[PDB]
Amino acid sequence: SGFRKMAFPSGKVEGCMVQVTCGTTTLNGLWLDDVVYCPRHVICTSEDMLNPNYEDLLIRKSNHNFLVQAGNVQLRVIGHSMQNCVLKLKVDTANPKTPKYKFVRIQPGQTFCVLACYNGSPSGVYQCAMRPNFTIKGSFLNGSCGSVGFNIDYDCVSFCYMHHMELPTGVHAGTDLEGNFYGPFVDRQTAQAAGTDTTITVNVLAWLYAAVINGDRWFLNRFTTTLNDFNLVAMKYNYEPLTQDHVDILGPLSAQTGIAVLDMCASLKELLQNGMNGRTILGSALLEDEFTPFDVVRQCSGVTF
Amino acid sequence: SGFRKMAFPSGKVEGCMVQVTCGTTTLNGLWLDDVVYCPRHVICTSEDMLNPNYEDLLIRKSNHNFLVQAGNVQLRVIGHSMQNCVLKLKVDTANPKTPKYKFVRIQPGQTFCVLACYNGSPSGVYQCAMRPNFTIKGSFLNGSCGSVGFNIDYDCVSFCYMHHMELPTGVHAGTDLEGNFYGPFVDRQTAQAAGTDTTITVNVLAWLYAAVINGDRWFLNRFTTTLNDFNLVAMKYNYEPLTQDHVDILGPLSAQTGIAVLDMCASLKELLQNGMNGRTILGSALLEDEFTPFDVVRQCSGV
Ligand SMILES: *[C@@](O)(CO)[C@H](C[C@@H]1CCNC1=O)NC(=O)[C@@H](CC(C)C)NC(=O)c1cc2c(OC)cccc2[nH]1
Ligand SMILES: *[C@@](O)(CO)[C@H](C[C@@H]1CCNC1=O)NC(=O)[C@H](CC(C)C)NC(=O)c1cc2c(OC)cccc2[nH]1
Repeated sequence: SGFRKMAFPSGKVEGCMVQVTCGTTTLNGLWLDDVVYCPRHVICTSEDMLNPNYEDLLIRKSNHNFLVQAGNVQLRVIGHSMQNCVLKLKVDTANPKTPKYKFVRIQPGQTFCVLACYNGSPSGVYQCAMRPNFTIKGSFLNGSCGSVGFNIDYDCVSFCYMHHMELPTGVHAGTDLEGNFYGPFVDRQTAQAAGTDTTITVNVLAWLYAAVINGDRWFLNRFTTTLNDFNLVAMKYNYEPLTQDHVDILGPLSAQTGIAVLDMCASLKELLQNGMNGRTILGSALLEDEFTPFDVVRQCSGVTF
Repeated sequence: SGFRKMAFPSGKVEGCMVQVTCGTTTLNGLWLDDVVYCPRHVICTSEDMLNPNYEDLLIRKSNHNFLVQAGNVQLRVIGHSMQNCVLKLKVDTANPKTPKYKFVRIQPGQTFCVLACYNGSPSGVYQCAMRPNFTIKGSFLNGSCGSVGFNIDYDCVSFCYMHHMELPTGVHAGTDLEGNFYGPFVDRQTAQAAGTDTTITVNVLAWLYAAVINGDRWFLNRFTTTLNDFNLVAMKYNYEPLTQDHVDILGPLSAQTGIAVLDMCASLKELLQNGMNGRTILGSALLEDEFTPFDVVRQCSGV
């Protein structure tokens, strides 16, 4: 038993982190087979970052301008290209530690593990959630750009995030492994503000199911509700609306506990309208929204990879 | 900026996780060099676990009784010894993925990272703290015995915990890599209780410093307190006393924020007596104590 913020093992992603340096600008890159993926602003200097033209700056660069380093071993760049805000560099060596992988664009609320890297050297690992406003409440310092977020399924590593920005409010923003930003942010040295955040309803419900599984079920009521009526009420409390995919992934926890998705919704809808009246769930009076139904299943069922 | 429960990368440890099987009992083992470490209750049957005479049960075992599997390969046990509750299995092959490692006994309040494994396969990683009562609030299911906790310094892995037991309260207990249990627990199949837990004060103060570094300052105040007067209130609320060493370890965080330790203590004392109202610190409604000054300094340096 026990419920904690659990991250996937990072062994597979560690062997793919490399250091990409252009001039004096250095960040982390992802070495998959014979291609290294990294943020494109590495070709930028301190001043160009203010207002850059990446297409203009890239034409002035050649393969020999890029320094790719695995440890202290250089990987000669034999080709370069730009896809959105991500830069792709072909190297002369196929990563012998390349795992079965895939590129995926996660959804708001979905969780992933972040491998904090600095100078191509992994330093820490932690789990985080893609907030409804397309930001992540992570932990990043200078030199963390290029750090990737991932999910481990079976033996495939599904890369879904590459770090780029830290907003003024302390949150962070990035793109997928195809250079496409999450949210309306841009890779420029500018103070950008994200939209108002909301509570991830699907995750709060998965937390409730985690409680019901652990004998804590006082919050269950004899009420039910429609998916539409619940979503309209949930928005009045800063709770993200539920989707078809949300109801589906809540199935396993629904069958295991025997409580229908729409029954738990009415139970959560009551917790929002009347409060908690003291008391707590899983020992905490604060509703947690950064545990997906999978995180509840994986951690309560010991799923390995 | 930002603060998050961060664990060390588990790559160097994943290459050492194997599966040990004896009869109908299976658990995880740690393969370092030509040796494999695992809990000794793997040699026990469902009946022996109730009251195991491990010395007796061990001598009645042979090398071929232990099935050590490393992925799709089986390791040949050419020897077996016992060091307290840890069973040392010698094999014919040396683990090439064996990193530079050391065996250390963690202290209460210190933190380490746990690599949860089931059947010799890593399932997840998280950071946890050795509670003052020598338990840990981890996440372990059946087949988790053999999982190890560790800290990494440069490229040297410091092993300090091997999982064994889940108390009836839902907490977890285990031993260091020398087989010595943390706390007054024994590896028998009995319901065991731990001593009354206390809060790691120095970790709470460090976590408050992390909150201030990240823009949270509502709990601060103008008052200041003496070390003794703070400890009097801390002990009253079941908080570990703050030592002059603890004050020194907090120095770097006090300089970065400009808030003196005894000034932070005044805030904590007020939080203990008045509560947190409906407010939160770093997204939490409870005073966190599973972050050491080092863990805070690592994430908040330069911010
Ligand atoms: C990468 O290391 C760049 O390689 C960092 C990541 C941040 C450093 C501290 N913590 C981080 O998460 N990214 C940057 O330094 C750039 C990214 C651009 C060039 C794509 N800048 C910012 O993140 C940035 C810029 C501003 C700003 O404009 C001056 C105002 C407020 C915040 C801010 N953040
Ligand atoms: C190992 O996986 C066994 O190989 C297992 C892991 C824990 C149980 C589920 N979660 C865990 O973290 N450990 C045990 O089952 C140990 C075995 C001992 C060391 C031989 N025992 C317990 O966890 C245990 C026994 C009892 C008990 O008695 C009977 C009464 C109440 C709780 C309890 N836990």
